Amino acid sequence: GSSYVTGNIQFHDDGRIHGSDMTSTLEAGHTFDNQFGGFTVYTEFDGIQLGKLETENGGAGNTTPAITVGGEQAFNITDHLWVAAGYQHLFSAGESIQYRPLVKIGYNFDNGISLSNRTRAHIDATDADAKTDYRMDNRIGYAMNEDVTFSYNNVYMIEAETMDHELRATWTRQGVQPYFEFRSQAHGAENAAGDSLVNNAFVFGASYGF
Amino acid sequence: GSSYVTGNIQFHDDGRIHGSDMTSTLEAGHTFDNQFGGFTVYTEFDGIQLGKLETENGGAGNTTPAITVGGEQAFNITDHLWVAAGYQHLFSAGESIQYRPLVKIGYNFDNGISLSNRTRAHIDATDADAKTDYRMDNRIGYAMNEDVTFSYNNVYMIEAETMDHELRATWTRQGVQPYFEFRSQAHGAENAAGDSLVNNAFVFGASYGF
Ligand SMILES: CCCCCCCCOCCOCCOCCOCCO
Ligand SMILES: CCCCCCCCOCCOCCOCCOCCO
Ligand SMILES: CCCCCCCCOCCOCCOCCOCCO
Ligand SMILES: CCCCCCCCOCCOCCOCCOCCO
Ligand code: NA
Repeated sequence: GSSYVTGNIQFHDDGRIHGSDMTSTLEAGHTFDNQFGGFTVYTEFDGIQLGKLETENGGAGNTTPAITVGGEQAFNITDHLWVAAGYQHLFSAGESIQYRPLVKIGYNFDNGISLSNRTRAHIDATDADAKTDYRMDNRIGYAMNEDVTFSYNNVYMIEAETMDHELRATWTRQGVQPYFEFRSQAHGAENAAGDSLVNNAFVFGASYGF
Repeated sequence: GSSYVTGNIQFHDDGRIHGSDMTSTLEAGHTFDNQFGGFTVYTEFDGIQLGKLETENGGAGNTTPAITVGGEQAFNITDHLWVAAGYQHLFSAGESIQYRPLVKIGYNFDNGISLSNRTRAHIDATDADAKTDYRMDNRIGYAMNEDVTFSYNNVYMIEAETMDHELRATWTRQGVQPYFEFRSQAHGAENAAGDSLVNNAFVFGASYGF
């Protein structure tokens, strides 16, 4: 068994999709051990607003944070080919926002390359009765040595047709493992006037396993 | 050298002062050891809204969280008597709210009783030019054994004449140390119509030092 915390600070060069120029995401979870692999539970506070509100021209303004609670069970198919299934639930301001079942598959090469997909349904639980969307996170990671891992993660929303590029460098030292990440977000998103909501985030973060 | 995280979930029976029926406060910091003692830098997210929004009758409604960054130097004067001093900056949504210089004093007894005071000034940093108030935290704590520690903490604002009460039990197990706390807050606070704003909260939290 093991617990873990992770989180970050995000500086946004536009900030409208987040509603603020500075946000934070924090997450804490625990992996119970069974023989299939691990069963992990977790909670994520997403979208905490720190910086100047962005309220005009498509900005989201003063939001309430995205609270996720989630469980996931992973399975090793081979020693290097694994899959998982799990469920996330999205709450916000005391309400159910979405049902989010998810599935994952990935493969880990000996040379330090690893590949993985997460496909996550976004099923509205609110009255807006919105169309179900599907988030895909496709990630390639390179652990060049035991001291640094590099990663590119593509975020794609199938229906909205929006795309995020995420590039990360992680100092995988013993103990707290800080990381820097550049996110090029919201490619495809537009405001009412048809202007681009593209956002660049500089992200400073850290993870710790115990 | 030591790092630490702490955090809680707060369930409120009147969530008006918080704007919400459920909130969280979260905190992380590190202590560097020097000659005088511990120098600790930290950040706190106070007031993350998780529950149904309270907007009527003086409720704060959709707030932005209270962000503290701070630094404190502690001095072990005797093996039992310590003092500390430092500075906290409070901002919210990209705007400095208060300058918060602070001092601390406490005594730890061998029988496991400990007493402490923190006095923190609340200097208005906005254009409102509000009279500087002073916050006292007067805590008594008892470590009955290595498993459970109880504490009482009185919170008092000198000028506003408001008072909080904090009763806490902490499971000091090895690893993540969870805690229950009952809070009765905002004694002396009134909305515009003169009604008491008193809030009672059930608080579940956890901490980890490393
Ligand atoms: C009990 C609720 C748990 C929800 C998530 C756990 C959060 C624990 O970390 C608190 C961090 O305090 C905020 C400072 O942000 C720093 C960003 O870097 C990541 C911290 O590991
Ligand atoms: C139609 C647009 C959909 C976007 C797909 C772009 C994918 C580019 O990302 C590169 C990294 O992808 C890693 C591989 O994806 C998962 C492979 O895992 C399978 C291993 O068995
Ligand atoms: C606790 C904030 C400072 C970080 C730890 C260093 C000081 C440890 O000794 C202080 C003794 O207790 C006084 C703390 O009063 C409550 C602090 O609440 C945290 C947010 O400011
Ligand atoms: C003289 C009557 C004035 C009472 C109204 C204001 C009360 C504010 O003071 C609260 C202090 O009460 C002591 C709290 O006990 C905490 C024990 O630990 C303190 C160790 O320093
Ligand atoms: Na808000």
